[PDB]
Amino acid sequence: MKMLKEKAGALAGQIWEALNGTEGLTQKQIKKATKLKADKDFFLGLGWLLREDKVVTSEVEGEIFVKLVLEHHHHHH
Amino acid sequence: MKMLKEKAGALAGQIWEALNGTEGLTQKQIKKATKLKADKDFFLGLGWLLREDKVVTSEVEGEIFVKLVLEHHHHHH
Repeated sequence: MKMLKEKAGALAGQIWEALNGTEGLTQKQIKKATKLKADKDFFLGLGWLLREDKVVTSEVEGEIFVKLVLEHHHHHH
Repeated sequence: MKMLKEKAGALAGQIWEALNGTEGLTQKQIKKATKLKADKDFFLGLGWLLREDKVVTSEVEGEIFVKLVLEHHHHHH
């Protein structure tokens, strides 16, 4: 009994570590720094960063822009 | 105010409703029942179901299958 949750938790680690040491990256720069072959793995890992409130997500020019929670943001997009 | 986390939480209601009263549905069966145009949005809703463990995940023939965590009617594979 091996869940897709355990997978999503391993994805969460490497995505968090890509956003660790920087002030913020978009979907292309995150998958670049994580070595993610597909965006499919980005969505599961990112959702796990949202559950623990480690990151904040918003749209910039059609890209999913994500970064670690340092300060509050009203960027409604 | 309106973040990409906020729409992930919003979709989690209708993704759950597609699984409500069923033995579980696939990604396409839920996407049809919820009226989602892009599958990219489904992963953010499903990810919110995984964060609170209110569902169980599986894979049927290379496609995403998910069910509510309530009980186990395990017939066939």
